Amino acid sequence: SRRQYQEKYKQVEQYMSFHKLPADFRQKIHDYYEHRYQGKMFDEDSILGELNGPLREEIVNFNCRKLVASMPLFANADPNFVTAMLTKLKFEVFQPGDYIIREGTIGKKMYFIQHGVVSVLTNKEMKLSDGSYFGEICLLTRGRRTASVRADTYCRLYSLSVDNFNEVLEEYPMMRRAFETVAI
Amino acid sequence: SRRQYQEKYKQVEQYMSFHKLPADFRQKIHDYYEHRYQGKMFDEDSILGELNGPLREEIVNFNCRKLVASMPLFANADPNFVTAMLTKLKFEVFQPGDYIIREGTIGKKMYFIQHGVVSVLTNKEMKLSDGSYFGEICLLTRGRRTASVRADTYCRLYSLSVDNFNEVLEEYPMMRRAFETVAI
Amino acid sequence: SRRQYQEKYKQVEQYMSFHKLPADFRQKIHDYYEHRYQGKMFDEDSILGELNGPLREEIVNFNCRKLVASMPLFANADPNFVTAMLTKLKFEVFQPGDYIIREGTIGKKMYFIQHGVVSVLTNKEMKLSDGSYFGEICLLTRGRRTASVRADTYCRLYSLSVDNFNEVLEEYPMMRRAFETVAI
Amino acid sequence: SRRQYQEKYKQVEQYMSFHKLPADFRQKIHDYYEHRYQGKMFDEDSILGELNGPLREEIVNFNCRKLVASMPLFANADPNFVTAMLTKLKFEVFQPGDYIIREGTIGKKMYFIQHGVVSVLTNKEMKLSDGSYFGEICLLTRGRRTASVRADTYCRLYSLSVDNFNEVLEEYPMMRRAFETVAI
Ligand SMILES: [Br-]
Ligand SMILES: [Br-]
Ligand SMILES: [Br-]
Ligand SMILES: [Br-]
Ligand SMILES: [Br-]
Ligand SMILES: [Br-]
Ligand SMILES: [Br-]
Ligand SMILES: [Br-]
Ligand SMILES: [Br-]
Ligand SMILES: [Br-]
Ligand SMILES: [Br-]
Ligand SMILES: [Br-]
Ligand SMILES: [Br-]
Ligand SMILES: [Br-]
Ligand SMILES: [Br-]
Ligand SMILES: [Br-]
Ligand SMILES: [Br-]
Ligand SMILES: [Br-]
Ligand SMILES: [Br-]
Ligand SMILES: [Br-]
Repeated sequence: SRRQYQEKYKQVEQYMSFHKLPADFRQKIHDYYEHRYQGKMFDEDSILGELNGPLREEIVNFNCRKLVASMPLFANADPNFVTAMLTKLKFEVFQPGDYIIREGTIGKKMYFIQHGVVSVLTNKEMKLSDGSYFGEICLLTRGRRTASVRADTYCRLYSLSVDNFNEVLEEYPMMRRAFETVAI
Repeated sequence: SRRQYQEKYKQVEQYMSFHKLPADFRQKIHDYYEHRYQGKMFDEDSILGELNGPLREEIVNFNCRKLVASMPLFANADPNFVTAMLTKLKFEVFQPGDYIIREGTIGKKMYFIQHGVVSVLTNKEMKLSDGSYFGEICLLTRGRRTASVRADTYCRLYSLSVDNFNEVLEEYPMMRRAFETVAI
Repeated sequence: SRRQYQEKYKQVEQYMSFHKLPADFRQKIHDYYEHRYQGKMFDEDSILGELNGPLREEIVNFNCRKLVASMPLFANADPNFVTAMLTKLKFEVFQPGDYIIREGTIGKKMYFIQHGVVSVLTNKEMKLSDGSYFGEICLLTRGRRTASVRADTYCRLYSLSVDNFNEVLEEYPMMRRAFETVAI
Repeated sequence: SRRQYQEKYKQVEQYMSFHKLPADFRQKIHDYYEHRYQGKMFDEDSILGELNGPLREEIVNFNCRKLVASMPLFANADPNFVTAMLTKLKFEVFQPGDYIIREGTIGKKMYFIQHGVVSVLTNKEMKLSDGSYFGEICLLTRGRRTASVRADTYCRLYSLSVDNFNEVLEEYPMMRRAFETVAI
């Protein structure tokens, strides 16, 4: 459990040292691991692959209980739509200053905010926090990123690929409007 | 052998504890592992990948000897059709109350019952047990699940994906009628 | 090295015991491992992935030196055609009585004989040994297996998938005739 | 760290011995490992998979700082184009005499020179060193390799697949001209 973490990070330390990365850079990497993994590390994909559909769906719904509550997207949504969304989400942690999205680039994923603050820059800046999502526009229109999104504070986010976005909207077509009104 | 199981489950215990899952939930997970793996755990895909075609086909035919005997589907079927089916099946264990299939959703797999009882709900309920299969309709018509299937008792089932379903019917086209009459 | 083998086979022994396979069956599996791996076991794909193109190509050409010499297919062929073929081949070992190919089934691979004897049955039987290949017909015509091929003796064979077969013929189009005359 | 290397190479030694490779060949393999891995070995793909987008992009930009400086390709290029290119590059080491590219074959990748000298042979020979790239022609025209490229000295190169080449040019279409003028 905690042994896996310390061993994995030692390898990371050796990697950074082998490539002679700068001190401050190694400190940034260190902080990332602590914030992201919290001293413990699991082969989740492996543990979840041992379970069945129902169990996996129960675990995701529980782990994301807080996130689902903050999101109006699931305001009064179909519980199965919620599950279809959650099971396809990928947990990611961002650091202050990080460029989550860069304007003019091809977008292949959107983000759901669990906890943290991001600045949307296209024009003047704008703030988005817990509950809200961003990066859905290019997913609907297939165009380029309509803005850059720099991380303001430590951000605990859940991303969704364009493929998974579309696969979920293939099963719940009318839930597409929710994303459209936010972007329209 | 048994060491792999206990080690894998300890990681599972740590995972559940790390995510502060409720007690009763951890008990449900515990029961699943015992029913599904039975105290022993093997990297089957790995062991089978070391063998050859014939050996793998012999093992599947033997391991599923009981299942093949209960199924009328293989009533008087071509032994090679049986093998083509077995090699593509995925063993799964379900718990009482579990939703194996949910009505109105996109279906991507069907199920063959080795041992257990399921309730088919669309209308009044219906029971299906050893030997029978379910979830084939959307696989033939490509529509939505025509009913929900909640697990009544511990169910030891073998699933078949739509792709594998079609791949097998590409090699044994006339065996498609068997599935159709059950659903017609 | 040899430790990896003994450990891997112990897991295999536990697997067979867990599934209560018959004695004679466990003996057949045992003989397979000894003939196929010869007491030593390597993560080849892993070792080869650490090397570069040239090294990997040198190793395959050396390991298959004997096989290339027995094959008229490479009679006076382009050395690069030989390499293109070798790098895509998969080493397989078959036991006496084994059905390598079954008539009327969809074929997805052909075989090159390094050492051993096979019986081609469609009509009366026919024998093929070192140097010769079989199962190319359905690969050229895309039809069904034109015959069954039961292993007569321990067979050390190298298989080639239909995809790899075609990919190699895309780069060496005229080498297709060699396969055609054998099947014509 | 260094333990992983020595253990991995011992397996390599056993592999070479198991296949009775010649002495000089085993010496060539030995030299490759030392030049390529430098006594240390990391599961990079694994370490990088634990990080996030930004961190991974920072690491690649730093590790390839020297390579980016030697390349005119990035003369005054968009920093994001540089990143898009770097993240898709695969580090490879070649030995003196090695055939990196063979004339008349289907090309599926191009190469960027970090350090070393190659001979381009189609006609008389030609030398290319640090900063320059080669093998882009067939990537633009989809034809066959217009020349062979034998490694003159130890070459530390970064390859780019045709798919990744095109994916990067889909996001930075006008950067295609840079490759064209070099090949025109
Ligand atoms: Br946005
Ligand atoms: Br966007
Ligand atoms: Br913060
Ligand atoms: Br955080
Ligand atoms: Br809907
Ligand atoms: Br049904
Ligand atoms: Br259905
Ligand atoms: Br029960
Ligand atoms: Br059970
Ligand atoms: Br049929
Ligand atoms: Br034949
Ligand atoms: Br054939
Ligand atoms: Br024999
Ligand atoms: Br043998
Ligand atoms: Br040719
Ligand atoms: Br060139
Ligand atoms: Br070229
Ligand atoms: Br040199
Ligand atoms: Br070097
Ligand atoms: Br551009």
